Amino acid sequence: TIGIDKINFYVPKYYVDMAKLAEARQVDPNKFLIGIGQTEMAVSPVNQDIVSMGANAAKDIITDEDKKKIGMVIVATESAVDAAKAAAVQIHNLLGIQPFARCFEMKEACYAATPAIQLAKDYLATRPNEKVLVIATDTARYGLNSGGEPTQGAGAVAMVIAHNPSILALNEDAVAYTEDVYDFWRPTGHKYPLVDGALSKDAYIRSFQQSWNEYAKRQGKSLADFASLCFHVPFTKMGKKALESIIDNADETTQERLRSGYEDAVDYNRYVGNIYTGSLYLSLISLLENRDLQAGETIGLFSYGSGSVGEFYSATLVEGYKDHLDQAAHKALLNNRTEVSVDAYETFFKRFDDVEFDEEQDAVHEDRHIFYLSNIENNVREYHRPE
Amino acid sequence: TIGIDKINFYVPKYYVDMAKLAEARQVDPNKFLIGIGQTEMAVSPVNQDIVSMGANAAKDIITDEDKKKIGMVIVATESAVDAAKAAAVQIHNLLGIQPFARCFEMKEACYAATPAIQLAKDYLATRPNEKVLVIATDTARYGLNSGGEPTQGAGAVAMVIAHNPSILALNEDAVAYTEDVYDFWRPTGHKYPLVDGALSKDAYIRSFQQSWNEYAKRQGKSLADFASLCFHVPFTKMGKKALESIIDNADETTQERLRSGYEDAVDYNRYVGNIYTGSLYLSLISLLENRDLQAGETIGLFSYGSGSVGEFYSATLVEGYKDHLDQAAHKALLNNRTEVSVDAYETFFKRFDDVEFDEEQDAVHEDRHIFYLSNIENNVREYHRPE
Ligand SMILES: CC(C)(COP(=O)([O-])OP(=O)([O-])OC[C@H]1O[C@@H](n2cnc3c(N)ncnc32)[C@H](O)[C@@H]1OP(=O)([O-])[O-])[C@@H](O)C(=O)NCCC(=O)NCCSC(=O)C[C@@](C)(O)CC(=O)[O-]
Ligand SMILES: CC(=O)CC(=O)SCCNC(=O)CCNC(=O)[C@H](O)C(C)(C)COP(=O)(O)OP(=O)(O)OC[C@H]1O[C@@H](n2cnc3c(N)ncnc32)[C@H](O)[C@@H]1OP(=O)(O)O
Repeated sequence: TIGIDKINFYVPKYYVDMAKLAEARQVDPNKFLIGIGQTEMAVSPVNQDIVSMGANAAKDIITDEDKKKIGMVIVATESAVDAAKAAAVQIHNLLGIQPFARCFEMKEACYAATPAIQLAKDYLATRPNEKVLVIATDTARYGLNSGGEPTQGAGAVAMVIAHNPSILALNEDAVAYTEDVYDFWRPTGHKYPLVDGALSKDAYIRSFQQSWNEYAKRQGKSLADFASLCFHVPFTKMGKKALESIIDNADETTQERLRSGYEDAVDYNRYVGNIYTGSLYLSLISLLENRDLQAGETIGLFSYGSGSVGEFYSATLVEGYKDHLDQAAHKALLNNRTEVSVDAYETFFKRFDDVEFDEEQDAVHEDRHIFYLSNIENNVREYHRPE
Repeated sequence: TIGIDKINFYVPKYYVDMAKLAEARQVDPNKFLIGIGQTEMAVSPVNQDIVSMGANAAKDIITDEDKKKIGMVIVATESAVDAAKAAAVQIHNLLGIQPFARCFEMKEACYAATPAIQLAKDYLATRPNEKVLVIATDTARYGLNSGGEPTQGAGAVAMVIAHNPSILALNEDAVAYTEDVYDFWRPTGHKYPLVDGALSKDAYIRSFQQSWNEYAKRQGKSLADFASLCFHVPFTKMGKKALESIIDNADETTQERLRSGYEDAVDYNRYVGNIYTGSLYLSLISLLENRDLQAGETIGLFSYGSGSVGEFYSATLVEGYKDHLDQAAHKALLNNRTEVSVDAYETFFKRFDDVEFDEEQDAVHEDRHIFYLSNIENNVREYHRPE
């Protein structure tokens, strides 16, 4: 068996209340709270870039034996800080992983972490003694008062792929679907994405339907075979709509089960926002910790990336996986964050666009036990490492 | 076995003579002709972006039947035109490849095409009826009157990976070496890379030495076991220096063989320049066509990417591979190119920086049988397709 042996996520220590943003934005809060289904939005302090966030997600799950057995570090992102250098090189360094490993990035909007773990599995096929570290790290920024602003978020998800995994076994049924469309994209030079809101909803659902249909055809399966589905989450309601568009043909028992699983799946996401490549996987953690799925049961996953590329595959829960999750820590991570006014949020957002450091505003003193961008000198990013 | 079944490259129809650039830059021509080992530099017309170049390199080697079997289209590049949408999506569209395929970019300077074909191989282990299309496409631009300018170039290399390859079988002996260093990089926003000239030379050589040494140890092999070696080529002398720093230990017969093989390997690169991710693979085509290696003989390859990541692996020639290469087309591609003065060159260059269209300067009417960027409306690139 080969699959997700360890998994974890990290989000920045700040967040803005969606009800507060709605008011500040002069809109019905329920448009956010219910309409798109988001309650709290992660706010990025300058001392947290995709590298530090990435390192932070991975630090709590990487052991010494892991550092010795990891043969590849893959970073999925659409929030790259370098046009050439893979953020995976810095993370590999910060984490102290053994030198003889491949380090690179994969890019395709919100889709990239999927081909990373899937190809990681393929790589491990004949390497039972090796492991692979996949990191999804991104900052979803649309710009103040923009259409996509309410769906913004930032964070990272780290996954350790290996043989005889403790949590999930990746099955051999993945099928991808590519369709050239301009629902969302970010031409070089643009700080923020260009987006056709309505079309992005249609593109997502179509990609999901095509992928699922072909999957169902190739594997001779139906929704009833799944304990629960897990989707890429730009905002909780997006996946809800996509799910609804196909479960009508399913039985009432199946409809109730998948509808319930979905809620557990998007529990964490509601308090973070879109984290691009990591959204699906943050949702997977939420599902694994908020639901009591039994070992042996199968989960169906749909990965999406605007542009667009979609993919559906399954994974089976390993015996005793509950003993390898960190629900308490994750609950704490979200709860122990500090709320910031819409005003402060906008200040943070502006400073971030220019990487304007400020140990006081970012409250750098509090981050003694984590990785953070401490400074940029001579176009080189420097990082503080967990004391 | 699994490996490179088909391989081809494309470079733009323009080039500037290096002796000329030397005069213009008020330097001794030999500094470029001999010093760095470059004779003709590829010049990018605006109507050729990484997408059109990529498609052009691939169009000649994929049959209608292949479009049905290709399961993944991976593009390696550090010259992306979108921070989110993978160029692999547009190419997949332009080539008419079947819809159920993964499309994405891999990024890590000039190293990226290597993990792409290597993981392409692992992916095919389970799918004997599928193929994988890997495309290295880049525009090495340092800036007029810059240190790196003499090593500039542009082009793309397409490789079809499949079972029972017609040209080269990729062996299972690859070993990568990562080391966080700032020899070359390009922070988001910078049109041109930042580079530590000298340091980049030491970084390249160190990565090759550390990669080879470990490879030799793990495989219990030595330079004498190789018919020839192939290296990433920023400029022909760079590989020469790297090879020389390691062959001293070898016997006279091995040194003579590998020195000759190297010259055949860099024959084409001398008239094109650095094409980043595609350099090593353009060199592989040069070696395959200019040398007369026999079936069963083994080639040693070193892939490098500033940042840095290095990898050494081997490949074994397949009987009859010569009949699967397009030496004529290639020889013609380089020779049938049109020359341009250092003046025309600099105008082309400045126009490229802002994608300033001009069907007269770019002589678009001559490109009826190829793909090319014909316009950009509403931030969306449009392309002309082979008549
Ligand atoms: C998300 C949109 C489209 C929203 O755009 P919007 O105009 O701000 O909000 P809306 O007008 O479209 O409607 C919001 C929802 O709330 C409801 N509503 C209305 N008023 C109220 C009220 N008072 N109380 C309760 N409910 C209310 C309303 O009915 C609607 O529900 P729906 O009709 O869809 O069922 C926009 O912000 C946007 O473009 N966001 C970003 C795009 C995006 O996330 N796309 C989703 C799929 S594409 C994807 O996931 C890929 C992506 C985005 O990650 C890119 C990548 O891969 O990198
Ligand atoms: C870039 C990537 O893709 C990643 C990599 O491969 S990293 C390794 C390669 N690095 C690069 O390609 C970086 C880009 N290029 C550069 O930084 C620079 O242009 C360069 C380092 C390639 C050359 O720098 P330069 O200062 O312009 O020329 P310089 O270093 O002074 O010398 C050029 C060579 O010609 C020789 N030379 C000088 N004048 C000469 C003349 N008139 N006749 C003949 N030879 C001459 C020099 O001796 C030197 O050779 P050696 O190093 O073997 O002695």
